[PDB]
Order: sequence, then C-alpha cells, then structure tokens
Amino acid sequence: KSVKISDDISITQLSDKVYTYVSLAEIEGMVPSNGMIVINNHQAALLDTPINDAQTETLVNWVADSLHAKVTTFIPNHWHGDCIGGLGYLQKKGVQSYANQMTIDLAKEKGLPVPEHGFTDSLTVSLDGMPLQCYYLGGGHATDNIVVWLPTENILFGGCMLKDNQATSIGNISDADVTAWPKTLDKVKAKFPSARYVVPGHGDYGGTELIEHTKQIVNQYIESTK
Ligand SMILES: [Hg+2]
Ligand code: NA
Ligand SMILES: [Zn+2]
Repeated sequence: KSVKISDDISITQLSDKVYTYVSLAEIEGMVPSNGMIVINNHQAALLDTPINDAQTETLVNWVADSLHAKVTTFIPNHWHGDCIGGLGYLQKKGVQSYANQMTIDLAKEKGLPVPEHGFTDSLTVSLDGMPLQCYYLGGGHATDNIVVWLPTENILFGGCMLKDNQATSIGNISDADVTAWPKTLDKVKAKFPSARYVVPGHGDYGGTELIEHTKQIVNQYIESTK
C-alpha cells in the first residue's frame, strides 16, 4: 500500500525491515525516483536520496517520527542527482556513507558531495546486525553503478541499472556503458536467483524478470543503432 508521506514522497513497505520510497521532482518532466529505507534496531539505512536536501530531510524526518529509526547509513547507486542529491544534508546530519570508489571519485572531480568510505569490488555493511551487501558487477546505466543485496530479506535494489516492466526506453545513456550493460545484468540475474523483490530506479518493482526486461530494452537499443 502506497503511503504519501509528503506531497512528493510516498513510501511503500516490502517487508518488516524494508521500505521503498518514490520522490518526485520537476526537472526534464516531474520525474519520480526510487530509493530504499532499511531498518534494524532502530537504525535506518537510506539507499539513494531524493533529488535534494529538502526532500531528503522530509524523508529522514518521516523515518524517525514514523518509522521510529534514525538514518545512520547511506549508500548511493552512483553519482547522479537522483542518487545523491541530498547527500549534503545527510552529512550535515552525521550520516556514514559508503559507495563504490568510482562514485566517490566522480562526485569528487564533480565538486559534488562525496560519500566517505569507498569500496571496489563488494562490501557488506552491517546495519547493526543487518547485512547490506553492495556489489560493483560492471558498468551499466552509469560506469560506477552498483547493486545492494539484502540477503536476510531476499530483496535486490538493482537501482537505475534495472527498468520496471512497463518501461520501454534505455533512457539517459550519457554516463552509461551500453555494451557492458547486458553483461552486468547477466551477472546480476546469476548472482541473485532468489530475488523476491527487485527494485529499479524509476517505476514499480517486481521480480527477477525486471533484469531480463531491462536487458531486452538494452539489447534492442544496441540493435536500433544497422
Ligand atoms: Hg540513481
Ligand atoms: Na533514488
Ligand atoms: Zn543516473
């Protein structure tokens, strides 16, 4: 059940420990972005932030006030705004961040907020006992794009690397590695055959079919461009 927690942010529960939110932002489009909120021992991990500090603040305050958990952790999918737009506020709030080194480096050269701990292959952050496993399986939608697996929950936040079942466009391929994209998706499917829920960057979530679907979109793109 979708729960509007603001006129722009709405949250939806997938399990007792996991929630996926959608924040909307006018830009391009009044586009909607997805992210997660993983809770344990009154500790929250925000996975991706809303387009900015304002939205981010609203969400974090809702997690506290409503979910009765304090966001102490943050992991961005990659350096794009719908991933780290609210990192500044979080840092202001004292949040520990982890991200692919690639992301850290890009945000850096981009004068963008910088996640503070950087990993290169894979990493597991124990959200007070709860494992949040991050993996860099290759380039996709963005060169630095990662996925975060919640083993205990069997939930994959594949991020902006996966498209919802209704999607039909490859999207912004400005920072994408098109040719790598299909192989990454291959590694992802193979790596999480147990995905109960697969959550993408924009749109509704589903199951592992989101992987094969995104891969259909990309391969077709690669063919359209004979
Ligand atoms: Hg993202
Ligand atoms: Na997001
Ligand atoms: Zn992006």
